[PDB]
Amino acid sequence: MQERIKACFTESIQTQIAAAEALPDAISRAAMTLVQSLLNGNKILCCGNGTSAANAQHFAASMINRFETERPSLPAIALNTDNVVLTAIANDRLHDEVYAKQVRALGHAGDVLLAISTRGNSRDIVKAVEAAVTRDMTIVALTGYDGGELAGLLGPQDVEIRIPSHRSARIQEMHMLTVNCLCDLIDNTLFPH
Amino acid sequence: MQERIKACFTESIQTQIAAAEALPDAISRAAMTLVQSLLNGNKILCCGNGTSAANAQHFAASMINRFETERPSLPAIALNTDNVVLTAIANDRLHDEVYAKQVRALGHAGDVLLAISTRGNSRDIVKAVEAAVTRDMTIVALTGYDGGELAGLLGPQDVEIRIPSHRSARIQEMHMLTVNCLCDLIDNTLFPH
Amino acid sequence: MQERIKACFTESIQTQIAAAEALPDAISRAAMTLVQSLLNGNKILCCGNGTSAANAQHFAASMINRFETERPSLPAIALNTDNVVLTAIANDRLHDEVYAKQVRALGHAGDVLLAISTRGNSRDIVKAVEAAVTRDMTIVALTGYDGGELAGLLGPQDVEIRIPSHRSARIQEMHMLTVNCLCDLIDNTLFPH
Amino acid sequence: MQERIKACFTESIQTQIAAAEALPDAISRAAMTLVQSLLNGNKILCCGNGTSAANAQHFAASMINRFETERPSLPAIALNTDNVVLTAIANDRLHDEVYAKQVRALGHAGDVLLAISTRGNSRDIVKAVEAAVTRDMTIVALTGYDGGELAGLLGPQDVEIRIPSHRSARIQEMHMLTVNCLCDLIDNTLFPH
Repeated sequence: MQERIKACFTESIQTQIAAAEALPDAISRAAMTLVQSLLNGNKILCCGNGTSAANAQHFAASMINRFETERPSLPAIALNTDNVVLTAIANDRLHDEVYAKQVRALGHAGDVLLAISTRGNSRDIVKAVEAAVTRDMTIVALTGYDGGELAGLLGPQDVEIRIPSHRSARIQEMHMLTVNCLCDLIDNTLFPH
Repeated sequence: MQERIKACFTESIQTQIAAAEALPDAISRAAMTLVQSLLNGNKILCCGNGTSAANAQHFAASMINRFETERPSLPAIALNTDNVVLTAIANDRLHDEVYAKQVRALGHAGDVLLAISTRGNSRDIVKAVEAAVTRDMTIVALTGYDGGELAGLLGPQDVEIRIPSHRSARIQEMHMLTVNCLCDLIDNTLFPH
Repeated sequence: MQERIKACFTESIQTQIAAAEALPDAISRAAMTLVQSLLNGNKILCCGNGTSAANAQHFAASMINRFETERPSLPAIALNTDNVVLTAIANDRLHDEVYAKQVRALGHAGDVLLAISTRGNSRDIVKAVEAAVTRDMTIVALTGYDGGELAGLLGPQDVEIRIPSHRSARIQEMHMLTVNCLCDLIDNTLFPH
Repeated sequence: MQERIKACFTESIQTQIAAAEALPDAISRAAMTLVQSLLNGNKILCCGNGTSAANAQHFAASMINRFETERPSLPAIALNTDNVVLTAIANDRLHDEVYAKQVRALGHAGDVLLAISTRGNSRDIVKAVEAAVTRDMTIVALTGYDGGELAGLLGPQDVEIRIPSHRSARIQEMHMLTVNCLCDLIDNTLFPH
């Protein structure tokens, strides 16, 4: 078990070191996008499945409540939290529209869709991006592996932060760190402390 | 048990009959308020605690997904669904602002806050209403008993639908029916045919 | 709008009157089943989609927290609340196993599955019942319309409470009342006040 | 922003390196505790607030659905997911027992309570641990800083995994990694091949 645990931490450390070198520019661009949207009075809609759903909620809470400093609640909403809405939509033929329906209903031009997916192929995530585009929203996608379908649906004004890894557990861990570095940048820019 | 069950249904029926006579006007006014907000491109924020939280989600899902008629998703969000955001806020001295923080962040002038409480005294609901007013939002309050503190915060443009009952179970049931008649009216007014 | 609202309340009142005459025996049996399971130290797993998910949570909260009197927390769990688990399972080919997986993992002989469905045809609900049977659990199904597939999967020791209605909104309202009369019976039998 | 992002990743990496040296033994002990409980037919109750709530759900979903290997659903439940139950409890004077009430109702001797808190002081977490001990449950606590009040409640059979850090963001990231290494061990021990 000891060896296994060490190998676990080592793979993580190696992934983070690889990421620290390759992701700074994308993370900075993503932060600029989020900050500008917020400054313009827009909101951030977030979505993800499974662990990615949890990472989306972590971003939402960091904005709505706080990350590390006392400042006003910032407008961010996770679209993977209302179990009534979710199980009701999935209780249909077009079950992959769970996120798309919410984006179409709530999204406004200037808003940002924070999409989180380890593999980037989930149909509900893809449809959410399609819906965001129909609402003139910008996309920030946290991905892994090869980016999947999601990476191929982003325009020049959108930002992909692809973790350099092909192991879901490591990618999800890196997504949490990514969200945290993003939150640190948002608050340092808008509410330094 | 037979008699008890019959007394249970009897109380419900008597309450519904009393409500049918006294609530149509208020329900109609609330429907007009909700319809007007939606037509103006605004959204409906909803909140409640416990069973009232469930009632809030039912309204949100009926808007976001659908009620009965086939039409586009309407913008409604329940503020009592993101467990990460909620437990994060209630993790400190600020438990009473679980809803207020979300209203501060998301509420825009013209939006509506659908507040649901059987007694109308819960501090977090009172504060959500207070915050909504600060954001130039109209309030539609579903209450019971004497309306509580919530009732005292409403202005000429807000609408209170106070179930004539002093038993939370009956009030909660009447709130679901109320929400359902409101959904029927919203859909009949916006998408008739 | 006034007339529409009145017709809404009238349909509800008529449904409740029809139910008060036809459901007492089934509700009593369901209550006996739930009480006996609890007395034997077992638990109640609950599941439903959409509004039914909300009704399931209402039962869970009434047991875990309280209904109307102060007594110990009773073991009831809604299987439609963990959004991470839900969106992760649905993020697969066997998406209809969202509830079944949880029942197989958590269910023990003697436990009860409280299944709520307006039409009784949802595949995830059907699979949850199949799983409960594999765990020697008893079933209490709150249904509507003709009972759908669900009604045809119940044995002699299981209990179906079929609302005499073919209108989802009315059925869901009646399910809440049914849960409340059930909770009143559970507490009157175990903790009278 | 570039430098800030790099300092962000650097702190994470340094923390992971420190943790790799000091936590293997504790993680191994925790894994053995979790595996033993599961083998005995027991379940794992999980709880946390905010981001720790998200981490708790990740562990629960990895057990209930799956982590990486194809095997049966394992019994784990996060106590911070039913928003109706949570808001119902926190609707009164009893907000600090949101988790304790669930543990009282559901906990059996032999079960394990996976408690997650960066500081280990939150009253609702302390009370959940207190209640778990009352139900003869073993405790696996994921903490940070100095372990807080939580650390002081642990006995010889419980396991504390205290991340060597004084920054909640880093601790939360390390908790996800910790949970992932634990899941890997559980699956390697129970379903190797």
